Amino acid sequence: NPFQFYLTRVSGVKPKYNSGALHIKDILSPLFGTLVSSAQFNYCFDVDWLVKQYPPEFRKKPILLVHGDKREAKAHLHAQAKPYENISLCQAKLDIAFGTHHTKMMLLLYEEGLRVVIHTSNLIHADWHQKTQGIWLSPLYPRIADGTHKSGESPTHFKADLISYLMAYNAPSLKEWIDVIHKHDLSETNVYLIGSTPGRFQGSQKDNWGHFRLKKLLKDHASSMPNAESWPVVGQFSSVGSLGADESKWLCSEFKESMLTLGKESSSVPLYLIYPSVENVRTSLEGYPAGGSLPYSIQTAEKQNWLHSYFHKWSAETSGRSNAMPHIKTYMRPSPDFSKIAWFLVTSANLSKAAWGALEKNGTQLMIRSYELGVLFLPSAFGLDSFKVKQKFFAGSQEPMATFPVPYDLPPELYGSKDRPWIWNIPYVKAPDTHGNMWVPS
Ligand SMILES: O=C(O)c1c[nH]c2c(NCCS(=O)(=O)F)cccc2c1=O
Repeated sequence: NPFQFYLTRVSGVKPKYNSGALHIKDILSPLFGTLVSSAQFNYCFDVDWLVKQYPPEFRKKPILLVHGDKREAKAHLHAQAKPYENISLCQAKLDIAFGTHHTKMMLLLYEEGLRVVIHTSNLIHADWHQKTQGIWLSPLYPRIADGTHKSGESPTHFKADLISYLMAYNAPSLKEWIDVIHKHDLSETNVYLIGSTPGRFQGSQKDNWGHFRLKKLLKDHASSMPNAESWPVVGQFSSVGSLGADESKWLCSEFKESMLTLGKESSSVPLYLIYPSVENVRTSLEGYPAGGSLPYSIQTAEKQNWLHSYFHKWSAETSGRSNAMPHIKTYMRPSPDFSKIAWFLVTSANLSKAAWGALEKNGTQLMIRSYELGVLFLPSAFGLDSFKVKQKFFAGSQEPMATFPVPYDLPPELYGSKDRPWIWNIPYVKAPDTHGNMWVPS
């Protein structure tokens, strides 16, 4: 299949729904390459667990952990890694308040070449156990021969763009990986990189990151169609930031405006936001503990009740994952009848100004707090004008190269009048979950 978009394996669903899913043990398998060295970019790490996911024969190969922890949290991570002499750490600089290192990425250097994995899971058991998570697997990139001068660049500029993303860390351990990437041929890559890095971006640098990066790509490499105002926008996420006192402050002004962009010419566009309801969480495979990874706080939520009228339930019969709570984040542009999509993005970025960027300085500066990373699937990069939506995620479509595996159900279903968004720091004691328990936080 052209897209190489996968979900993680879910313990408890029928094998039909894990056939073609990937566990981390599969990604690190010798079948994928003979590992020489790896970098694991992430947010949360269980290092004992992580090393056990590598094949025994690869467990002493160098590992770089790229994280954002400071102070006591950083000390804890170093203490976790100290028993393993092959593990190095890179603390990503976070010089803007309330920023985090959320990017989930593996760089896998093999004897045979290089692989890049951009995904949505933390490196802890629970993130790969019963959650809906997304993975993009790069091709096996071969090495460029000694003395050969070629770019190794793709039509999507992915090689230079990934190097640019790494350069933003200004980190010596990552300069080594930049030099590795320089030595490999990434020309087969058919996705566009969409990253966020912390900073204040003006002028040309405005278009490098966050939602302005998405806007630039959609302007340059998608085409607008008639009735485009009728093509909805869908955002699907596991956490929500403080978006302001009403939709005009950020959500429908700059954010929706970037996501509505198509082509270079110049709103009624429906906006569907997908986020688990309390009932979604309660009846999930994990029960209420799934809400431990859906960190929407009551303090934030009570300031923006206007937002919840956009909320749609999690439903994923197409991939057998309605009870596997989402930690994947996705954004896409379906047709009015949801049979086609103009593009699809899988990313670590939740629905937050910190992740996507917020305009400052009279619209001249995009301020981003966090590191985020995703990949964008555009029909033009596959020789197509649109993608047909795959009807069943794990089935055999009549044209796999034209048919994109959307992992949850369309059309999204609006919350009912009795539904509420999952808010993780208030109690739920009216009905027990699938393990017989209530939710009593703090
Ligand atoms: O990007 C990610 O993978 C994630 C980032 N942060 C998370 C938090 N954040 C701390 C509470 S917070 O109120 O300070 F946001 C709690 C639970 C899960 C995640 C998570 O899964």
